[PDB]
Amino acid sequence: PPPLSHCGRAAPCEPLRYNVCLGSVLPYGATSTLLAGDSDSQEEAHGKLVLWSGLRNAPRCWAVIQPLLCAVYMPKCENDRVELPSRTLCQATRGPCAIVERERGWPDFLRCTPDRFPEGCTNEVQNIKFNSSGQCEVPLVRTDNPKSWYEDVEGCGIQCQNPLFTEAEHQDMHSYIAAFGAVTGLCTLFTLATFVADWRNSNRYPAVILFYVNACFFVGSIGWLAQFMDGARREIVCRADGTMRLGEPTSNETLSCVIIFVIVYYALMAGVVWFVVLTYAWHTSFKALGTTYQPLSGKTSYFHLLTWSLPFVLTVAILAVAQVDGDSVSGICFVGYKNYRYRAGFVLAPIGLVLIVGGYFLIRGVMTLFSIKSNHAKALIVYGSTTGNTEYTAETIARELADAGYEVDSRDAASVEAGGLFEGFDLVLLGCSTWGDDSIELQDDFIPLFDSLEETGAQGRKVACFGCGDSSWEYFCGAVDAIEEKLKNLGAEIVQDGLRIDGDPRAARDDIVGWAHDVRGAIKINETMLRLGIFGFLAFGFVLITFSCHFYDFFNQAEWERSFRDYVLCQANVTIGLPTKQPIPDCEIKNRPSLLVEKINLFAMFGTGIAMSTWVWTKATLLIWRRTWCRLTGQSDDHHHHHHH
Amino acid sequence: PPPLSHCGRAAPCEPLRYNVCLGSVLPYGATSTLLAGDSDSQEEAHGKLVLWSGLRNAPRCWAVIQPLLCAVYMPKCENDRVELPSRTLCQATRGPCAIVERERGWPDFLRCTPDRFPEGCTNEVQNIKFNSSGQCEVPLVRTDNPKSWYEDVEGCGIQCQNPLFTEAEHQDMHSYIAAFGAVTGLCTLFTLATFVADWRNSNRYPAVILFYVNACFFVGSIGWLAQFMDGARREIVCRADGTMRLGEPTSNETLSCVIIFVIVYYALMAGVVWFVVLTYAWHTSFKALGTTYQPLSGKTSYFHLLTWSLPFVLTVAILAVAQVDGDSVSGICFVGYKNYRYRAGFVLAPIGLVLIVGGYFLIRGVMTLFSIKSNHAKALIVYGSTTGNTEYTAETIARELADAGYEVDSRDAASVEAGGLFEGFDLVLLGCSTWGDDSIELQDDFIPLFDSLEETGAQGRKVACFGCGDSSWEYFCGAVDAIEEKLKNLGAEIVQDGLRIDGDPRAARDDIVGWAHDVRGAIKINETMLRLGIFGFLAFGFVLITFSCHFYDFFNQAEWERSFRDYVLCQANVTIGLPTKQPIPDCEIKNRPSLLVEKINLFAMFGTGIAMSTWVWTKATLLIWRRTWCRLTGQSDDHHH
Ligand SMILES: CN(C(=O)c1ccc([N+](=O)[O-])cc1C(F)(F)F)C1CCN(c2nnc(-c3ccnn3C)c3ccccc23)CC1
Ligand SMILES: CN(C(=O)c1ccc([N+](=O)[O-])cc1C(F)(F)F)C1CCN(c2nnc(-c3ccnn3C)c3ccccc23)CC1
Ligand SMILES: Cc1cc2nc3c(=O)[nH]c(=O)nc-3n(C[C@H](O)[C@H](O)[C@H](O)COP(=O)(O)O)c2cc1C
Ligand SMILES: Cc1cc2nc3c(=O)[nH]c(=O)nc-3n(C[C@H](O)[C@H](O)[C@H](O)COP(=O)(O)O)c2cc1C
Repeated sequence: PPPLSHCGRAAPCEPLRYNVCLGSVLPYGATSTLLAGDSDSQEEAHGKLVLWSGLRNAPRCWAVIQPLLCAVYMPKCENDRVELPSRTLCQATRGPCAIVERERGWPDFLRCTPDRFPEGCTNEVQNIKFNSSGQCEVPLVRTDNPKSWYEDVEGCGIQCQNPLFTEAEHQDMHSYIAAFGAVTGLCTLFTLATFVADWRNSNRYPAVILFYVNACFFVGSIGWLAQFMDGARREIVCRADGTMRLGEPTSNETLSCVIIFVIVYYALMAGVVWFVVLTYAWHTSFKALGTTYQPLSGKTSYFHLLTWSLPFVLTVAILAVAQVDGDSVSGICFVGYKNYRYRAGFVLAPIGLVLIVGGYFLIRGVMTLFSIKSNHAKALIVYGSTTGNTEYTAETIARELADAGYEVDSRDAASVEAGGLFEGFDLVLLGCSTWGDDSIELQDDFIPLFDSLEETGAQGRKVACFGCGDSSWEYFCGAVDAIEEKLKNLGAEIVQDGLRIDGDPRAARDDIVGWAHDVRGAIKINETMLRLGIFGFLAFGFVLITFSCHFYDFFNQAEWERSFRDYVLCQANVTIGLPTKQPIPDCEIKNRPSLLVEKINLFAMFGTGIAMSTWVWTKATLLIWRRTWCRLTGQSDDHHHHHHH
Repeated sequence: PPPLSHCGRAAPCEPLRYNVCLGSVLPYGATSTLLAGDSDSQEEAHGKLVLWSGLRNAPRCWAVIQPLLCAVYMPKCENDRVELPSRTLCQATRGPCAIVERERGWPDFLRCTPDRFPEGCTNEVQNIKFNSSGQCEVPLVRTDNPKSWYEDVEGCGIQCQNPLFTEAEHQDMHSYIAAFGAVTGLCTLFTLATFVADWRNSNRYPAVILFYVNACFFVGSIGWLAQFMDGARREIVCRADGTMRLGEPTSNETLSCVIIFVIVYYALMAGVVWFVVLTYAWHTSFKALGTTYQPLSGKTSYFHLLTWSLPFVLTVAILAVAQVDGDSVSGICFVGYKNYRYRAGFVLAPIGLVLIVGGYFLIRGVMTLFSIKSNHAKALIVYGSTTGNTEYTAETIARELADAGYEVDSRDAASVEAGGLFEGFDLVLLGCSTWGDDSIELQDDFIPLFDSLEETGAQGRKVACFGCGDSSWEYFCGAVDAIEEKLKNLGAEIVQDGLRIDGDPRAARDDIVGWAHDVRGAIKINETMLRLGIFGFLAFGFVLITFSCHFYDFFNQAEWERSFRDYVLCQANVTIGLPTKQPIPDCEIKNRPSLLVEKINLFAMFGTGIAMSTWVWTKATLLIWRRTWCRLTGQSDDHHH
């Protein structure tokens, strides 16, 4: 067909000084510099192409901009007429070459004007094959998937390995996760094993909480350790093409990322909710005996309801807003690595709420603990002393109890009536020296009390004895033996082994102080519940450190994301306008996340699991597996244990 | 020949109003009352002869005084001359008629004066035969033998049958001696037979004392039972003539009395000396229990020296002073029946001496009973307690064992190492409470000990278990069951069934005290030493009763001997010359020996032998006569090989 008048412009033809345009040979021999507005000569047109060739980086732009640049700077001129490039050739660059309008801006002669670029014209460059493809820079990787391209740079995608941290820092962090993960995995596994080895007896509701607390940290450990199997880490953190996994759940990608996300986050949130249960349980167990509250042993349908539903609602909500992001250095998929606000919302806020609710019950339980001890602070000290040594011991014991918060009433046996003497005291300390040359004779003033000791109200009373004697005599502190014996026959609860002073009690003052310290120590305020309280405050400590680390990351990640963008886009090269002074990359990370804070975070996190596994580190546990061995050997034959077997 | 002038006196002859003198006819018809100084007429002379005829009793005197009294009161007067009695007729009465000079005294005309009774004259009464011999009253008997004559009554002797006791009382006493004698004879014979039946093992010197103690009461029984042989009693208690045997040995009399005396008295004194040996042996043996030291070892020789020589010296001394007296009611010859002082000297005094010496060693032995012993008992109490109930039980058991003399070491199972833990204890008491909801689980602190219980040294150890539990739980004190099952499988000796407390031990304190008491009991002690001590005090009791009875007889026989003399001399009558002055005979016993005291004496004597024969009344004796029948039949514990 003959050429159209509007698909050509009148221009004086000049012979081509260059027989090649951006690596491809030209079929014609005459050109024009009329289409190029910035160029007047072929030498200048060639010079501009060397500046435009800076777009090799971002290849899906480079592939479409090569034909357009050859159709404008080096076009076909034949019989004093230059061919115009079609509108379709110009419009094909607008999209993938957005970076041009974003950085420099399309010049007057390269904007798709119907005057400069007419509709339905033969391009001539359509016949010419441009085999040049381009390449992506070191922090980016070529990806075909459009859902993996990084911002403006179409054709390239952000690599899987986090570019803010070196390979040395990756190896260092993975070694740290392997160490804590394995210890936490093993310790919790031992605790879950001993509980199921005594499952029918260990289901008692005050301690069964520590079983589920360990169960969460056990499942959590599996999520963090999954990355160490051969090749798993890249199946969890890298996409099929090779770019890092962002905004999961995402289409046409394996579940490996969301599976590990659920295991880590759900076990994290189920664990912190079981913490609030532990703090609540210790708090309410006191008022079960003290005032009116009744045992909570049977709230299986209420604690399991809230501990397993709240993490479920949160995990489903994260998958819905699809903010599950993968990370090579942490080796797991978690909520809010790309966008810090989601990590703050679904992690920092729930951990903050469990600290104020859980912290409230620790305060309440302690206030209950201290009010009960003040209601059990009356103590009677009755002493029988001739030369004043037991009197001195009684008075020494009295100040130690008083310094500890008791209301001490010290009385001489010579001035007391036996009838209902011990009525109204939480503790009764009876002191008497030993006399009698051939035998055991009590100090004279204590005989009337000792003979009518049945009328004192010793039955069920918490008592302890003391007394002064001399090893130089036969039957050392025989009176202490006799009083302990009559009190024990009347039904009194002997708190500790009688304090028997040899010689002068002043030269044994700290022994008296030491005994009086231990005698209050033996005054139990639920031994079974006390341990539940240490573990409550212990867990709170580690949860508070975890919250602090997430707060640091929340308060600074806005700057690190900006620093991430500025570094990758600068490393992408693609500097079209002019060439830099040296080929040097001239690119830095102004600020990045702190790996220390993350190690402190994992220490507090995994550390809770290790600390809670020590709940079953008692003598009772040794007997649990003893039964398991003894009656695994006793069950090696037929049937099992019996009444006389 | 013509009659001599000095064999006759001038007197007026008067015809005889009485033709008979003391039962004999007179050849002459004229008499005189000149020779009789107390008589003036024939009626008065006849009257005096009736008073002199009171001497029919004491016939030795009556036979010789009849001719003299007829020659003085009714003499021959012929041609105004009365015949004088010869000196020989008068001198013949002086001796056998001593009673006359002892009671009234010979009158002036009956003393042998050469003036009143000249030498060599025809008596005339020499031709006259006096057939009258006289008599001996009921407690006396006529005896030819001079030695048997009793006191002043020559011609009579005290009968064999004791006149103070009736025939009914003799039969009653002989029946009592026959009963005890036979039982004591049989019982001791069985005991002597059993020691001989197994003489090698029973010849141990703490026990063989009881063999010789029985040997004495056996020989003694033979002496008391010998009287029951047909007519043996009268050969032992009566002399050949028929009078009771007094102050023997006596000439021309059988040994039957001294033979029975030796058998009874020697066996009595050998027995009471063997008692002092028994009291000494227990005293020294019980003292030497804390060591191997054997105290009696060389004393064996010295015991036989003392026990067999002292009775011999005494028996010989009694035969020397010859105070062996026979008695019909006791039926045996013994020392001091006639004279109480010899019975007191040779019986009461030695029995008194054996009581103070023998009593001393019984006291010394009870002093050893309450003295500190060299050997004490060691006991270990290991307890496993969570709420302190088994700890309380352990301490309650401890204080009870300690009150009994044990050295109790009470330890908590939580603070002990199982390795050689029971080493050095006589008794080990393990205590443990039961725990576990579905099964039997021991108190937590006892598990380490229970699992390494093989290393404690329980093999052959005497053990007993205890523990607290609650019936409200399925397996009541299952830990007590498990511990005594493992101890029994290791070879420990379970002393008693485990003390299993239901609920609070404080409300069952005396049950714990009671169990602890019974645990000590099942520990075997020296039953032979114990038993020797009981037989020592048993024998002392009976010896003390025997002494009491001999003391009664000693303190009163002086009166009974006086009563014996007064009654016998009364029954027989003498009356030398008295019109008796209207009297009442009233001849009776004022006081006699008590037969009750004698029965109490024999009961305590024979009773000692019966009590000491019980020494061989044990289960071992049944086995001794078991082996004896088999060994003599030839066969062993089945058939001989
Ligand atoms: C997110 N991020 C980035 O580098 C990052 C990635 C992509 C973009 N972007 O724009 O595409 C931006 C960024 C930036 F701006 F740098 F944040 C860091 C990754 C590493 N790191 C960790 N964070 N949490 C945990 C941890 C503790 C307890 N539980 N968990 C889950 C953790 C555990 C171990 C080791 C490290 C951890 C800190 C944040
Ligand atoms: C002696 N006498 C006379 O009657 C007696 C005889 C003669 C004259 N006299 O003057 O010629 C005086 C008296 C008189 F004065 F009455 F005593 C009694 C005889 C009987 N009797 C006994 N005596 N001992 C024992 C006995 C106990 C333990 N061992 N034995 C040896 C004994 C045992 C059984 C039964 C009786 C016994 C008491 C004394
Ligand atoms: C007569 C006498 C008997 C004594 N008996 C004993 C005794 O059996 N055991 C003992 O340990 N001390 C015994 N002692 C020592 C006293 O117990 C000792 O001096 C004590 O410190 C007195 O204390 P007091 O002032 O309370 O009476 C005895 C002292 C005396 C002088
Ligand atoms: C969990 C439990 C289990 C028990 N099991 C038993 C048992 O099997 N048999 C038994 O007789 N008592 C059983 N008891 C009761 C104790 O044996 C009882 O209270 C005892 O007095 C404890 O004594 P202690 O102070 O020596 O430990 C059990 C008590 C508890 C609380």
